[PDB]
Amino acid sequence: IVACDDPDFLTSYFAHSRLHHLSAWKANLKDKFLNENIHKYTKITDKDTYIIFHIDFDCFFATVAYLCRSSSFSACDFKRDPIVVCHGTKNSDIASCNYVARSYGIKNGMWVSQAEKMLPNGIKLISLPYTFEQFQLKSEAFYSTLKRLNIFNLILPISIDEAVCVRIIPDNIHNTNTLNARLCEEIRQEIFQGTNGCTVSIGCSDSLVLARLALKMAKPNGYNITFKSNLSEEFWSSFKLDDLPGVGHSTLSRLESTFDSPHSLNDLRKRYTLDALKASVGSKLGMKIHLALQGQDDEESLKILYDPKEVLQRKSLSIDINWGIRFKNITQVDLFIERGCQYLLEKLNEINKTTSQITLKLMRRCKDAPIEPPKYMGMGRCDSFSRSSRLGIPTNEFGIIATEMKSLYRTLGCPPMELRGLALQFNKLVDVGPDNNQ
DNA sequence: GGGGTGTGGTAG
DNA sequence: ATCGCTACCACACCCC
Ligand SMILES: Nc1ccn([C@@H]2O[C@H](COP(=O)(O)OP(=O)(O)OP(=O)(O)O)[C@@H](O)[C@H]2O)c(=O)n1
Ligand SMILES: [Ca+2]
Ligand SMILES: [Ca+2]
Repeated sequence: IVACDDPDFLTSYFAHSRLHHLSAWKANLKDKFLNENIHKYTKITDKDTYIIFHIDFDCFFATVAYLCRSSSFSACDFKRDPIVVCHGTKNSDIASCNYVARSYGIKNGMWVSQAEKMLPNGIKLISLPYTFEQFQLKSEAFYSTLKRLNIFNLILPISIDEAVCVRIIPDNIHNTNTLNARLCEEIRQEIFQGTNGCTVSIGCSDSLVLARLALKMAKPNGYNITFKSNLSEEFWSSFKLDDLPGVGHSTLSRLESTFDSPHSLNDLRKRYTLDALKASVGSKLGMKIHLALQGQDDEESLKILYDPKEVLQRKSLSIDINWGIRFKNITQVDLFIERGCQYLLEKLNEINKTTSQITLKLMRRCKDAPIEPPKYMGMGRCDSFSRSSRLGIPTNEFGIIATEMKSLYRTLGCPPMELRGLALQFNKLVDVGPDNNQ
């Protein structure tokens, strides 16, 4: 057991945190794309007509954890048992659940306690541990397979288990659904063989947004080809409002209040007006949704195709720790901040950059919230506070950055015992060139 | 027109 | 028990 005032805390927390792993994996995939394309002119141009193959592992962690499960779980049956991946037994996040579990209403991100209550009597939830290294190994096989097939002009990493793959179609060639179905089946089979049993689904379209929706439609373990010319009421009727990219719970709530609780993208499509949309959810998001309901990408989303180097370049660096934060005094807080600064500066030096601006963000227990919340070591209900500072001279000096971070904490006034979370951010990064003469 | 801040949301 | 991360866009409200 490692407490937050123990020097090993950051290492142990990050070693256990699937959300840390996900961000670290995504960051590494981005750096790798940039390094492998340092000299290639890697970008779709306006001259190209393209097809999007949006490819994603089905129940990634659950699939891999099951395939690599220990002897204690040998008799577990992936097609018949409800399976989740999590650390704990009660207020522990379900990071992944298989589709048997989803058939009972279980969803990623539920707590185990919640998920158990959805099972009929006699049916047992199987909980598998995380297998972080094997998650990474399976992803390696995935990305290696995509490259080996030599059918994509551009392979864009989205995450450990997801990529957007672009095929340019010369319009001396005649693309067909049959050719695209063959490609989907090739991809699916080769990844199945290369991952030793993981399944991917695939959405295939002529827009990013349609490929994403097609992917949702294809799951589990299938593919869906829906081009703009194929659109129909049957298609839009199949989606919830938050299936749209950019629509989370808060945008969901807003659209439901504004448009009389639409229950499908078809409902929304028939009811909205661009102007009422913008008023509900904002100008840019409103325009994005409008275009999405036409099967069309917005300018911002298209940047990944036309300048992936820029989109995938990292522009800030941070850590967030909002679990296990229980400090008795300001000395221990300050030492934790210093440990976080050290960790961040290692990351900053690995990419050979300096920072010109930093931010400290904290979570403070709400005045009326229990000191020990429902989730063990959780942040519980908090108020958030943030403050930033320009450094003037770009720097990677620990002395300067750590002192300023600790000062930022001081200015926010949070008593150490009330602290429940901390985020440390380098907001602006500056390249380090060969010329460092003042 | 240019600049800034803290906050909020979504992704994956 | 249990590991509630992190990047980046968008916005509302300030300055000139
Ligand atoms: N609340 C959540 C939701 C997602 N995940 C993780 O985020 C990654 C991507 O999840 P996603 O693709 O959205 O879901 P899958 O579990 O792969 O299921 P599916 O794609 O078939 O819907 C997976 O490693 C998953 O474990 C998580 O840790 N916490
Ligand atoms: Ca997935
Ligand atoms: Ca994914």
